[PDB]
Amino acid sequence: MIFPKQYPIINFTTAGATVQSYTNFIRAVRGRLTTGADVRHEIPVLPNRVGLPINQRFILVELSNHAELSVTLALDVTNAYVVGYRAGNSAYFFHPDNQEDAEAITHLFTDVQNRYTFAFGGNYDRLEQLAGNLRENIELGNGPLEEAISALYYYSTGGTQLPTLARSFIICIQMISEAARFQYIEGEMRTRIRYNRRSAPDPSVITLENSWGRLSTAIQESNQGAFASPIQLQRRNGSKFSVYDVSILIPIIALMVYRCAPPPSSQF
Repeated sequence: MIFPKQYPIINFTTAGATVQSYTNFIRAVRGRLTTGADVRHEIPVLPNRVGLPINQRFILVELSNHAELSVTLALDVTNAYVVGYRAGNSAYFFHPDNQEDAEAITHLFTDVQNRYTFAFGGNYDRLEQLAGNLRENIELGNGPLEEAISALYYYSTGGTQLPTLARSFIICIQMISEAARFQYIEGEMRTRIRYNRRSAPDPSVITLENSWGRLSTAIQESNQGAFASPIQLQRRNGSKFSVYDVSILIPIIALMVYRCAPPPSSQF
């Protein structure tokens, strides 16, 4: 009947969004996923999945449109990714990847009449085959979120269509999970919101997204800054360059996934 703790809700509206709303929303989202300090070569690490108790596990994110229809996205605090959403009176969850998440997800919107888990998961790789379009060709900006939100909401009432429902999670994930993971991808999105542009991510956005767990291991294993071996990254035009060091990435990456552990901390 009622229940084992409420999760933080952070709000954003695309209604009169500016570079300010957007920034203020992503720093509130960065702030609720990291409990301040497991800070490793200046970059924060997000909570380990192992003794993290269900009531500390998610964050809820309300997204509302000009024309007052809203969606509630659930983010997993341990890797900042979208696990599912609620619109109306029904809730949709992506297909979990394991038994422990299958059951953290039963805690999530337990007060909704109707609850469905997709046969499919939320990784970009399955979701691009559903949308019919690679991330490289799907446009980002404020207009794409206004639209993403109406589409995740009419999926409830049956206004449906999978190509379009998977199109809109690709956009909600990058405009939120990914702008929060990287200071770089939040600047790409506010450049689109300042100037009223909608555009697809270029190749520096896409490799950064694909590399967020490789950079996280690389940085946790660094011999106090130096990467055990170089990571190849990409420029907006497609070129490949390597990073040998954490330095150059402190302005670029905001949050890291936990891959391994300290012994003292030296950070006080």
